[PDB]
Amino acid sequence: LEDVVIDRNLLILGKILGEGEFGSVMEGNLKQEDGTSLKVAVKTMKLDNSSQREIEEFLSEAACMKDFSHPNVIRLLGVCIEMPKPMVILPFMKYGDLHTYLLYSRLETGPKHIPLQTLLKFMVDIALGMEYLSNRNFLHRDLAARNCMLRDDMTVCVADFPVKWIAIESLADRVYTSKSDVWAFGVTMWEIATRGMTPYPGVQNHEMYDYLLHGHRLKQPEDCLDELYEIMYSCWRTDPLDRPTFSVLRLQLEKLLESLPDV
Amino acid sequence: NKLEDVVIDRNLLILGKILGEGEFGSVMEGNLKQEDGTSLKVAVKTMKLDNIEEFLSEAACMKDFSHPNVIRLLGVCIEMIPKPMVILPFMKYGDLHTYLLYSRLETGPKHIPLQTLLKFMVDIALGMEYLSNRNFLHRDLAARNCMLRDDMTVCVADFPVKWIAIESLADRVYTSKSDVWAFGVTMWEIATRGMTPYPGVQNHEMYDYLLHGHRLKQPEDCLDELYEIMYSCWRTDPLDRPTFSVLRLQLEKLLESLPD
Ligand SMILES: CN(C)Cc1cccc(-c2c(-c3cnn(C)c3)oc3ncnc(Oc4ccc(NC(=O)c5cn(C)n(-c6ccc(F)cc6)c5=O)cc4)c23)c1
Ligand SMILES: CN(C)Cc1cccc(-c2c(-c3cnn(C)c3)oc3ncnc(Oc4ccc(NC(=O)c5cn(C)n(-c6ccc(F)cc6)c5=O)cc4)c23)c1
Repeated sequence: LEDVVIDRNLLILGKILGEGEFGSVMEGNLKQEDGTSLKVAVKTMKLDNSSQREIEEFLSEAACMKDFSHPNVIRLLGVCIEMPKPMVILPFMKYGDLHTYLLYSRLETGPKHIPLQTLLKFMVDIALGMEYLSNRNFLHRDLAARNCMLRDDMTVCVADFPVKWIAIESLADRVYTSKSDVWAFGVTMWEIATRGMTPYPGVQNHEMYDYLLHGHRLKQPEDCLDELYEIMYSCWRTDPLDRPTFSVLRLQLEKLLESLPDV
Repeated sequence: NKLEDVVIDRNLLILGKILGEGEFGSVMEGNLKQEDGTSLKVAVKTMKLDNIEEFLSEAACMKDFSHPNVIRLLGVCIEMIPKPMVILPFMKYGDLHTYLLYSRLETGPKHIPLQTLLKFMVDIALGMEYLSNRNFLHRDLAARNCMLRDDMTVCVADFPVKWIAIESLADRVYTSKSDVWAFGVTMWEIATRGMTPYPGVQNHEMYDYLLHGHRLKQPEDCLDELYEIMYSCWRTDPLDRPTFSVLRLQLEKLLESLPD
């Protein structure tokens, strides 16, 4: 390990961009190899320090996360050790998460009304990032629009900072395969096609399993294309193996998006 | 002493399944046997109070209301260990907030035209005008607390820091001008068809966000004059805010000024 470690001195921690319970995310400046300072985000992570199963998996996840390279996967820039607390350094993205962005578009003073085409490109991007991740047998386990970042070029990159995003096979059985990510991708798709509606309006959290096991699914949004909804519906098939892979979904959406005219 | 005039004997009521549940109280469907032998579908909210006279006097004055845009009180039951329960007519079309979300789905109710959305607002103002003229304080105004009568008119009912006026955040002060503020937010909920107030702004950020002069932002395809009305509800000084009677007439002009 430690090929992903940056000397603490190199990191200036600013204000908190959001506080959770097992971690906080702050803005920061990283002094790079070439003298320049990059704007970074820094997630302070609280591990179970009674053992090392959290720590040793922590460095080890970042270990191969560093070796990732994909425009639709957020880049790990490194980790810091402060004494003890670990913290993960990613490039800052002024455009924030996609979920918040979808809500902002609904405001006259916010970004322009997102055309259907851009929404599709949003989902193409996420699928590209997921295809890369699954073709390396990497399981995300928190896919949602709140976990998708907007790079400065307005492309989307997958990240990982929720019962309504969890696949029915994962709620009763404790399991998570790539097909489970695919299910969350369907909800993420629906979260995007609705421009930020909470999944399953009128259904409570504790009723999710009963709702899903009786065979009910997320509902076609008011003006969602029929082809687009059948793609997202295939993500929720009762049996994990009957669902498509991210590679297959990525090309369905690419084909659907190119069927539409421009902007 | 007119408690009785409001109370309904327990044996006239049959409790069904849950419509919704809260820690303070849960709501169940019900059948109420009436004066004329017919049974009416009712909602039944059960209230738990630590060891009531107050409760039994709210229902008293609350029964004395009659506005078509206010939900009506049919009676009260007391079941035994006190277990008070409040009986209101059942409305199959549910709450306005959930209904707004349903409009956005193909299978749910058709896309609500701006004029109908305006009527939803007009209806709520009519119910607030009635209640404020009686010098009642709602204190929980929000699209979730508005019911859809079977005639698709809206009534005001009473089952949230983003619906609380800035003067009521600082103090525990609350006046009808505070409800005017929540009505503005409710107007915004309806204009947005169920969005959560202040996207990207956190519950704890709110008082600071409001104290710096920021307000809920104009929805994308919402009329400039409709937004002027809901903005006036958010003025820093409660006295500069309009009354529910003024708001009610503002909305009515806007609706009539629009084509049909
Ligand atoms: C929702 N909003 C309102 C609140 C909010 C809350 C928090 C941050 C941001 C935010 C903003 C931002 C705020 N306002 N605005 C206008 C923009 O900008 C940003 N730019 C970049 N990142 C940001 O937050 C992130 C922090 C961490 C990660 N982390 C990952 O993706 C990981 C993948 N892995 C494998 N690991 C890992 C896990 C275990 C290990 F051991 C090792 C690595 C990871 O840690 C991703 C994003 C932000 C916004
Ligand atoms: C998302 N969904 C599930 C949310 C939801 C949740 C629960 C019920 C309903 C629901 C449904 C319905 C349709 N579909 N589904 C699926 C459900 O239909 C309904 N019809 C009628 N009411 C309903 O809920 C109400 C119950 C009580 C009151 N209460 C009042 O209005 C009071 C005014 N006052 C002064 N007092 C008071 C206060 C103190 C006192 F001491 C005395 C009196 C009051 O108690 C208002 C509404 C429903 C919808």
